Amino acid sequence: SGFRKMAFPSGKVEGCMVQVTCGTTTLNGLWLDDVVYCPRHVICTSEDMLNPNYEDLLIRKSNHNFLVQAGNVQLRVIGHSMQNCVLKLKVDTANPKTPKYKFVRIQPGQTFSVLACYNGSPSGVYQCAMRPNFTIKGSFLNGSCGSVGFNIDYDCVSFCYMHHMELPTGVHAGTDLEGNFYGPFVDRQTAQAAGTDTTITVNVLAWLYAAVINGDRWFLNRFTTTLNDFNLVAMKYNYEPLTQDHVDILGPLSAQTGIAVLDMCASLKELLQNGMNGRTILGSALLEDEFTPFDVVRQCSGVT
Amino acid sequence: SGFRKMAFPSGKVEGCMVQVTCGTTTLNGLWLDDVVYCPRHVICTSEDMLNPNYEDLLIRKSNHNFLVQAGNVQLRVIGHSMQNCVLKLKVDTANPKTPKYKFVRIQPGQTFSVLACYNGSPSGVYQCAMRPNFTIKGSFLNGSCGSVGFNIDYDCVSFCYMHHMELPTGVHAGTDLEGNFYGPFVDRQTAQAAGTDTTITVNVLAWLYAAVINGDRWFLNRFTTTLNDFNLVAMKYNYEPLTQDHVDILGPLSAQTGIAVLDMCASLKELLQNGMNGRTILGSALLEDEFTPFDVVRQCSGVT
Ligand SMILES: *CC(=O)N1CCN(S(=O)(=O)c2ccc(Cl)s2)CC1
Ligand SMILES: *CC(=O)N1CCN(S(=O)(=O)c2ccc(Cl)s2)CC1
Repeated sequence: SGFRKMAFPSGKVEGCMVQVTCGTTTLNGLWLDDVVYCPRHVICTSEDMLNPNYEDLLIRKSNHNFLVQAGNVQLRVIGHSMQNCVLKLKVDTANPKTPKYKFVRIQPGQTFSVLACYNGSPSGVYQCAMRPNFTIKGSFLNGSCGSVGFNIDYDCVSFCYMHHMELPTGVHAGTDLEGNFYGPFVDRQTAQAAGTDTTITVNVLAWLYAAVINGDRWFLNRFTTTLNDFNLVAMKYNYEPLTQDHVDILGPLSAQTGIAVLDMCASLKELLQNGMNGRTILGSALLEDEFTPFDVVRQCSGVT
Repeated sequence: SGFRKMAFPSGKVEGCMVQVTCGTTTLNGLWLDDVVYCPRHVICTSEDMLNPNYEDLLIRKSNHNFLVQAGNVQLRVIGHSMQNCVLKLKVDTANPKTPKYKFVRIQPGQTFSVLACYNGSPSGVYQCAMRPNFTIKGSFLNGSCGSVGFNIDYDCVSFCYMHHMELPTGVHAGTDLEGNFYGPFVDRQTAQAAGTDTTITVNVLAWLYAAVINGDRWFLNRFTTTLNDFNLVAMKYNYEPLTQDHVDILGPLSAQTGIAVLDMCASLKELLQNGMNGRTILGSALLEDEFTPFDVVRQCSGVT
């Protein structure tokens, strides 16, 4: 029993983190096989960052200008290329700790673990979600760029995020490992505002199921609703619309608890309209939306 | 910017987790040098657990009855001893992944990371605190016993907790790595109730400093207070008394923010008396108390 915001064990990702320096800029790289992936803004002088032309800046850079350090040992850069907003630094040594891995692009609402790094060195691990506005609410200081987000399926690390920047509002933006930003963001120091950070309804419902499984039941009520009725309430409270696809994904939690998804929708509806009245659910005073249905099943069943 | 509940990177601890089986009971062990540490209740039949005499049960156990598996490889047990509520299984092979380590006994209010394991395999990492009633609020299913809590100082893992049991109230109890329970708990299936789970005041104050550093400032007010005045309010709200020692520990956060500790005490006093009024601080609707002053300085300064 108990339900915690839980990150994947980070060891397989710790073994991939390196330091990348170009000129006076130091940040993190991800070493998989004989390629080091890092944000392309490693080539920018803070002056460059206001209106950088990355193809033009990159012309002034040679392999020997990219300093790649794995622990206290230098790696030899034998090639470099730009793919979207990341650099691929080809090195002469395959990472001997390379795990089984994939590059995936996640959808809003999907959760992942972040291994926050500085100078190629792991500092902490925490759980994030891709927000509906394609930001993440992270913990990233200068030096953390190139830190990565990931999921693990048994022994295969799916890399989904690389950290690139902080918006003036202190929320975070980055890329998949193909260098494509999530959302409309660009690696330039310019006016970039986030859209509405709506609540991930399906994740809230998952977490209410987690609460019932863990003995927190006070918010269960005598009501049901319909997707259309619920969605009117969701819209009013800046919750994501619930689709039949989300109902289908919650089916295993419905089955385990014997609470119909639309009944749990009606519980959530009353919580939105009535508030918590100073009560808590799984130690929270607000409705948690950074657990996916899959996360809840994982944690409630002890998958390794 | 941003402030997340952050665990230590788990890799150094992942390399220490093994499976221990005695009879039909499987749980986790910690392999450091040539010793495997595990909960002594691994020797109990669920029947035994109601009123176990561990010295008497242990007489019926030989080295060859303790099955220790590190990944898919069996370790040879060449000795066993009981220290308080843990078994030490001497094995013929030093763990080649043994990190620098210490065994520490923590005090209430201290935070640590837990690597939740099943069958010797890491499932997740999360951040906990030793509660003032010597429970922890964990996430532990059957099979998770022997999972450990830890802090890291650069390259040295301080092991502070091993998981042993869940109370009927779904909160958790365990031992230091010398096998001494935190608090009054015993490894027996009996009536064990937790005392008052008071709020860790010094940790709340640390987190309010974290909030100011991260731009969440709405709760700062025009007031100050005294330790004695504050403590009257703390007592009423089931907060731990604040001592001068806690004020001293908050000195670096005071200095960075220019907010006197007693002023931040007066802000906290108003939050207790007035509530949050539906507002949030660092994405929380309740006052977070599982960040130590040291955790806040670590995360706000990017230590690795
Ligand atoms: C995004 C990131 O982590 N970066 C590494 C640090 N650099 S920088 O140009 O060296 C600095 C800019 C602000 C400070 Cl403080 S250091 C930016 C990219
Ligand atoms: C505390 C722990 O993780 N343990 C391992 C599992 N055993 S057991 O006796 O095999 C079981 C008791 C309940 C279930 Cl379900 S399995 C208890 C100790």
